[PDB]
Parts: sequence; structure tokens; C-alpha cells
Amino acid sequence: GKALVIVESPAKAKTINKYLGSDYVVKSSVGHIRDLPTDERGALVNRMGVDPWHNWEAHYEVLPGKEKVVSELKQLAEKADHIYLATDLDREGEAIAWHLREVIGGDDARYSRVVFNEITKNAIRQAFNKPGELNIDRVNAQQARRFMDRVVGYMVSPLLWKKIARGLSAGRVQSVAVRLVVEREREIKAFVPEEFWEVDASTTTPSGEALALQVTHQNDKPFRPVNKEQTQAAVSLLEKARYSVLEREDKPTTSKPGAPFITSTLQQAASTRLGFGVKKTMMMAQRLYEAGYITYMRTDSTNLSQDAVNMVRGYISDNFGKKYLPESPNQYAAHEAIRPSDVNVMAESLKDMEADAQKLYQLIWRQFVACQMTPAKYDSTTLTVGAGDFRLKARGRILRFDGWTKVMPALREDRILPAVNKGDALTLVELTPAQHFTKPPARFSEASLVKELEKRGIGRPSTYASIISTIQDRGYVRVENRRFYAEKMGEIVTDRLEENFRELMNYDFTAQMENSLDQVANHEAEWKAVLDHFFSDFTQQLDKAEKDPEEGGMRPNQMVLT
Ligand SMILES: Cc1cn([C@H]2C[C@H](OP(=O)(O)O)[C@@H](CO)O2)c(=O)[nH]c1=O
Repeated sequence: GKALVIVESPAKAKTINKYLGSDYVVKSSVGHIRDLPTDERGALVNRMGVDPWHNWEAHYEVLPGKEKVVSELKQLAEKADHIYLATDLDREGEAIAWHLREVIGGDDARYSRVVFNEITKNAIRQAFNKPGELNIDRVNAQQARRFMDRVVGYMVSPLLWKKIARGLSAGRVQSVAVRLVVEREREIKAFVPEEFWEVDASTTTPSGEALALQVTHQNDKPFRPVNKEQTQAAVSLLEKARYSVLEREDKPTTSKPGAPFITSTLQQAASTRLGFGVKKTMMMAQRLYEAGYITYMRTDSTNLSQDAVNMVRGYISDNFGKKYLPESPNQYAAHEAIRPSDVNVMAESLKDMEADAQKLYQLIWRQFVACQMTPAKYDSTTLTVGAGDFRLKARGRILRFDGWTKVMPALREDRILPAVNKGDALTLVELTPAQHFTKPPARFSEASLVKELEKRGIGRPSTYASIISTIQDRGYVRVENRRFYAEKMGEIVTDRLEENFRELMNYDFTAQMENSLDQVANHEAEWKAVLDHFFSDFTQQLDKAEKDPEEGGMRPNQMVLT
């Protein structure tokens, strides 16, 4: 007589209940009900729980002390007329819904898989208005990923215990992430700082106003001495020269707001401006989503539905005015970006959320509102000065219309160059030479790394976070002073893998694996055939590595005596 809606958390169950009628009975499963344990070897297969030699037959099983919830669910299902699987919208979630249906059992007709990217009244309505079917192709792409990760972990690690040291761990993508940090460590250690100088000048305008200049050219060539003498000979010529304005360029510039956030950008901005580490940002964003305050937090699309765009433009014109509203909406390009659920709920009205979780909502709110507001206008100015065989420059800027910057904290902005006409005489007041120093490549951070991971097509919205925490507790890299450092062991294992598992360590290849997984999700490839090909390439590599080193196997971490 009544429907049984299943979600995966108590917090999510509370919120979705505010939008489901009497005929619905929501229930969470407080976690994963079923999963994997914890030329073939039964010993191995059993521990892995997947058999790559008998066409990937698997052995799932109810998780620790979960046998009780399985019990409570089965009975709720028989008293129910229909069963609605409302797990999150990503692949992992499509898999967890699949497990709930496998466990409970019954006829496929008994189940529907609904989808939504935010838990609100109207969003729940459409979700349960035209429900959907479980998508086996997506489930398969998810298990494909899980199986190959198992293969690498459980079959490479044992070789490491034998060659390097017991306790070491291997990861299909984790090892590639550690490789990036190792290359960076080495470029930094090999960097040779170079010396170069700069020369500034303070002058007087005709009216007598101060003008600060910077030398740029000498004999119509860029200015860059390399020592103390070169700068001195240059400075000696500049003290005698006559200075005059060679040109005045006046032009209006603008600065647009950024697009609405995505998993990648949120982490980068939460870390750069708020000081929050990736893990912290993702644990808080999730609580906000499940509480009904923001849209799903795992995305890579900057789309905004017409409803959101119209509610925010409404907000913009009521609270800011006609001049901040663009003639037509800004279009940045089936998922949406990370944005507030209701623009009218402020960060300070957040009931049951704490300090930092509120600051993250604020950051998300501001970006969203800013992205639909007009550009900021400035008046830019450039003075080019001539002095004997030299040429100097000075730049300035004045704000005309704050535009989108209206919703950001009011400025603490240095500028304003005195009034001067092309041809006036400046008087020299003082010369200040300054010695500089080239700088070595900066060190990654949990920010720049997700960034780099995305840039190379290695990461993935739902994996970036765990990738960053994984490579950290195995002793390959550490975070001190909010920056990444490569440990010795990390360089030690990265060279070994790089020499006996070239394919697995290659950046292009692991990125192509992601495309392979997408192809399985879109029905353009069969999962088992894909696992077969990955396994075929994987075992060929693993065989060579197990041999003795004089046969071309992995090098032992030894230092043979005198
Ligand atoms: C869980 C997960 C989802 N996704 C994709 C699958 C979804 O699109 P698709 O319709 O291809 O299944 C989308 C959900 O946010 O992100 C990944 O690329 N990697 C993952 O690990």
C-alpha cells in the first residue's frame, strides 16, 4: 500500500522526508550494505574477492555487523508496494543502489532509480514524477574500476615487500600521483638561482607631483644587467640624461567574474582563500548538500538551469540594481555547478551548521551571485618616458564601476599617476637599483595537485579527495607548511615502478583508462573485455618484474659491500 524510499544516510533521510507524502516511507542504510572482502592462485583470488582467470567472477558479502540492517530492510520491502532507490547520482551511487536491489531481491519491476542534484521540494517532485531504471552500464563501469584497482593493489604490493620493504602499498592512480610530486621535488633540488638586476626612478612632473618609474629598455633592447658593475655603468648614464614623456596611452579595461564552482575549483578556492584542506572541504560540502543547502558536490559542469538563473537575477535586481544586471544571462560551458539551493538563504541563517561550514557556503554563495552580475570597469593608463638611450614605464588604474565586485569584501587600491602630457619634462630625484634572484618551481599543495591532476585528465570529481589522502599515509609524501614534500621511500618506489611498470606509470595511459571507463558507462565498450585487455598488459609487466635483475627484473633495495 505504501512506497519504500531508500537513501544511504540518516542526515539525508531527514531532509528528503520534508518533501515526501504519507504514502512514502524513507529509510537509510547507514553505509555500504555489501562489498568486496576486508596462471592463478586460489590463495590470491579468495583474498581479492574477484577472479581474473575465471572471467572475473566476484564474491561480495554483507559488511561487518551489517547483517542486522539487511534484516530490517527485507521486511519493510514486503510491506511496500514499490521500492525507490534514491542513492546519490554518481556511478558509485548507481552501484550502491544495485547492491540494495541484489540484497533485497525480487522482481526488477519492483524497483525504480530516481535522480536529483539537490534535495528541495521541486527537485524531489520531478525526481519521483518520472522515475527511472537502474543503469547496468554505469554499475559495470564502477565495478570495472574497483576490480582493476584491486588487481594492482594486491598483486604489485607483494612484489614490493619482497624487493624493497614489507608494509609498502601500490595504487593504480595513487602511484601516478606520487610520481608528479617526485619529479617536482627533483626539479627543485636541481635548480640553479640566477642573478639579475632592476633599476627604478622617482621623478617630478611639471606641476611638481611625484612620478615613480621603472627602466625597461636601453638602446632599444630589454634592460637586464647580470651583475653589480653592469648596473653601475647604467646608473651613471641615467643620472645625466634629460627625462621627458614620450607617450600617453589611455584605455578602458574590464574584469569579468569567474564561472560557478566545480569540485576542482571549489577545493582550489577553499584552500587559497579559506585555508581549508581538500578533505575538510569535501566533508563539509557533503553535509551542506545532504542538509538541502547546496547542489551535489561532485561535478565538473558549469551549467546553471533556467530556474537558478532567474532566481539569482531576481535577487540581483532587487538588492543591487539595474546596472548590475546583464541584458542576457551569462552562459558558462545534464549536471549543474555547485551553487546555493535557495539564493535567499544567507550563510548566517544556516541552522545546525558550524563556523567553517558557514564560511564555505558563503564562498559558494558569493561566486554564484557574482557570476550573473556585470563586469567591472576601469580606466587604465600607461606613461612611456624617454631618457637618453633609455626608455621607462609607469602604469596606473582607476575604478569606474565596481560591477560584480560589489558582493566581495570592500577593498583594503594603489594607483593614480600624476597628470602629465606627452612632451613634458620630468626632473630626476633619485635612482634606486635593486638586485634580484630567479626562483625555483613552487611546491605543490593539495590545491595545485588536484589542479594538475585535472589538467592531465587523471583525476575525477569523486576521486580527487581520496587520491590526496591516500598518497599521504603510506610514507611516499608528506605535507609540512601546507606544501608537498617527497620522502626518500617515494623516490625509491617511484624509480622501481618506473623501470618495471612503464605502462602503468605513464601519464597518457592512465588518462586513456579514464576514457575507457567512460566508454563502458555509455555502452560503447563491454566491461569484461576491457578488464581482459588491462589484465593482459598488466601480467606481461608483472612477469618481467618478478625475475632476477640479471634477467631484467626489479632492482632490490640493496647496497652490496666493498
Ligand atoms: C563515481 C564516478 C562518477 N563519474 C562520472 C559518472 C557520471 O556520468 P555518467 O553519466 O558518465 O555515468 C558523473 C556523475 O557526476 O561523473 C566519474 O567519472 N568517475 C567516478 O568515479
